[PDB]
Amino acid sequence: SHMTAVQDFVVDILLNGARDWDVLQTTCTVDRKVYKTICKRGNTYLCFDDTNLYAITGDVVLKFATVSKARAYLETK
Repeated sequence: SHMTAVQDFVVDILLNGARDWDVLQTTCTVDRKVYKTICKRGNTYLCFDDTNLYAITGDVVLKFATVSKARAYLETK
């Protein structure tokens, strides 16, 4: 598994559409790394890598321990 949980999560924004977030296909740059956003709400950009998700709040990378964490983030701030 890898493109399993991450995948299925990402399309819930990508085709199916988020919560109150804009559905943005851009990639963000933080931590001297680039992360792929799915969706933007305000100053926040929810992004994923090979492993898990991160919220980038402006310049603030916030690694989730899961993919499903970012789903419950999308309804919570």
